[PDB]
Parts: sequence; structure tokens; C-alpha cells
Amino acid sequence: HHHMGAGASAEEKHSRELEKKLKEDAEKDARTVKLLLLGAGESGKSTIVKQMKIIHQDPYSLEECLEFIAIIYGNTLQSILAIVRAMTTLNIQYGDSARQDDARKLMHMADTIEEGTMPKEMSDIIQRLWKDSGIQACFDRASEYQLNDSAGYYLSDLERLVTPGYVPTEQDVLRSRVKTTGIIETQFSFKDLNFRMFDVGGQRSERKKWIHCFEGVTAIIFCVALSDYDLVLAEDEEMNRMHESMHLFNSICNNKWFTDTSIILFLNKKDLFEEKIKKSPLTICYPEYAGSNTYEEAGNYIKVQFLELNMRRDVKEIYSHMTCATDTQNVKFVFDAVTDIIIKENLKDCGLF
Ligand SMILES: Nc1nc2c(ncn2[C@@H]2O[C@H](COP(=O)(O)OP(=O)(O)O)[C@@H](O)[C@H]2O)c(=O)[nH]1
Repeated sequence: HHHMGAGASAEEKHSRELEKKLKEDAEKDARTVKLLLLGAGESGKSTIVKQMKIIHQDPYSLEECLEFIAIIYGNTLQSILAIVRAMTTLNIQYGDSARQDDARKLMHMADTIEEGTMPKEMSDIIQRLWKDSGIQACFDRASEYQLNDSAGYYLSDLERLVTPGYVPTEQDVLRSRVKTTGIIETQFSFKDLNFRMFDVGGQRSERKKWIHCFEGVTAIIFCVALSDYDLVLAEDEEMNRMHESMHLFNSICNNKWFTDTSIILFLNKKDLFEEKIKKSPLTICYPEYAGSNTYEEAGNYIKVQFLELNMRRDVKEIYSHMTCATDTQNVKFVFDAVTDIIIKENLKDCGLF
């Protein structure tokens, strides 16, 4: 009857009490889900993070959207530049000799102008170059050199991007690229769950092992660029880019970190692969490959090759998905599915009321 007084028990409980110690019961957050984003560089880790914001967080604001303009220009510049350098590297002829002096004037401008800026004289040079048949012949051969996968996407809409008062569309943002070595993080809610997602870069460089001691990691999301199978190695390294991604994934399953962690394979860039597979045989990456060179069988073949690297017999623990990170609708499906696997396999006791 008396709340501040008390009326229960019999000389068992005395002195001051600690139910405000049982406040750590409220600190019990099993609705917290930590995911590591691992994978080679340029495999789509950042893009996934961006998507998480677009889909579950509030999408990018107009102030944020405008902060990409400067990276989106650099991205475009860097891209045309890469093509132009490959004109000489692959020794490809300009469609119209006159376009050769534009390309010379570009090297000049690029080295002078302010990083992130796209002056009208530059974009005109770039717009012509793009329409040139030489550049286009060189563009189709992007596989023989280092080219942003977003190069085309941007150079196709270059005009739309230099019209004053330009606003980056969600896709544009999604297509941008900013190399980092450290860790990008993002926190968002979904399904009454707080998600903390960690994008871990510098895997081919440092390959830090402290990542293991990270506590509370529900699942590992490992990205692979499907469209990397095509890239020829001038490195002479034992394994091209596809087999390099495999060597990185091999040490993710090979590593016997015992905290309960599901691993999820994102075979990313399925859209670009769908274009490549018809032209470039999957035998380029796997010579033993007897199957046909089509999206279904080749994609599957690659998936297998990755799943087959599974060192520890992970009892119902290797999940995989063909993904297109820049495609929101797609990511919304894959992440729905991932969540559904998380909540079941790593389940807190069910509420049931
Ligand atoms: N077409 C296509 N482009 C993608 C996809 N994922 C990423 N990209 C682009 O590929 C480039 C490299 O991706 P990024 O996230 O920067 O790679 P990171 O180095 O792993 O962070 C960027 O220009 C992205 O816009 C994808 O699924 N499809």
C-alpha cells in the first residue's frame, strides 16, 4: 500500500538496495546488430553504406547532395583523363585528328584548375572527346586499363551535370567514389533493430587482424565485383583481380574467429557483369570453365568458386546473393532477406507479447 515505505518480506532484506544496478537490464541491447563490410576496393562497400542511408535512414538532404558535386567532377575528370591516357597506351587513333589537341590541352588544364571544379571550357573539350569514335573505341576497351565503372554513366550525362544549379540525383550520389583506407561507419534502424555497419577498407594493403577482436559482430558482409573477372593482369602477380578477391575471402573463412558470426557474400555489380559476360568469355578468369558464357551459368560458376573456398564447415552459415549495389530496388530486396536471416539465426528470446 505504501510505495515509498514498503510492505513485503521478513528480516531477510536490510540496508540499501541496488535495483538501479538492474538498470543494466535496460542496457541489454540484443536489438543491436553489428555488420562488417569487407571486400576488395571498388567492390561496392561504400555504395552499400550509401544505400543504407537512402533506404532506412533519411535519404541525402539537399545540402548533402550538393557536397558530392566536387567529388562527382573529380570523378568525371579522372575518368576522361584515364581514357585519354589509354589512347596512347593502347595506341588508339582519334576519330578526328583535331581531337588530339583537345586532349593535350586537357592535361594542361587538369594540372592547373582547382580540385573539384569543372570549367565550361573543360566540359566542352570533354564533351567532344566523348563523342569522338576513338575515345569510344578506347572506352569499350576499359578492361585493359584502370577505369572507374562510373566513367560511362557520368560522361553520358556530362551536360546535365554542368548546367548551372546542378543537383546530384540519388543515383549520381550513388555512383560517386572516394577511396578511403580507414573505417566508414553508419547507424540506422530497421525492424525494431539498431544496425551499426562498418566499412573496412585497406584489405589488400594492411590486412589488419585487430578487426577480429571487434565484439558483437553479428555478420560479415563480403563484397566481390563480378565484373572483375575480365580485368587482365599486367602485374604478373600469381592471381588477377578475381583470384585476388578470392585470396582475401579465403582468409575470412580460413580465420577461425569464434564469435558467432554469419558470413554473407555479395557478388556485386551483377549489372556490369551481365554486359561483359556476352562479350568476354569467363574462361579469361577460369580456363577450366566448360559451362556456357551467359549470365546465369557464369555467375553461378563464380559463386561456386567462392563458396568452394569455405575452410571451416560453417553449419548453415554461408549465405550469398547476386547484388547491384547502385540499384536501390535491388538492395532493398537483398537487405530485407539478410535481415530476415539475422533475426532468425541471431535471435534474442522472442517477445510474444
Ligand atoms: N554499375 C555499378 N556500379 C557500381 C556498383 N557498385 C559500385 N559501383 C561503382 O563502382 C565504383 C567503386 O565503388 P566504391 O563503393 O567506391 O568501392 P570501394 O572502393 O569498395 O568503396 C563507384 O564508382 C561506384 O559508383 C554496382 O553494383 N553497379
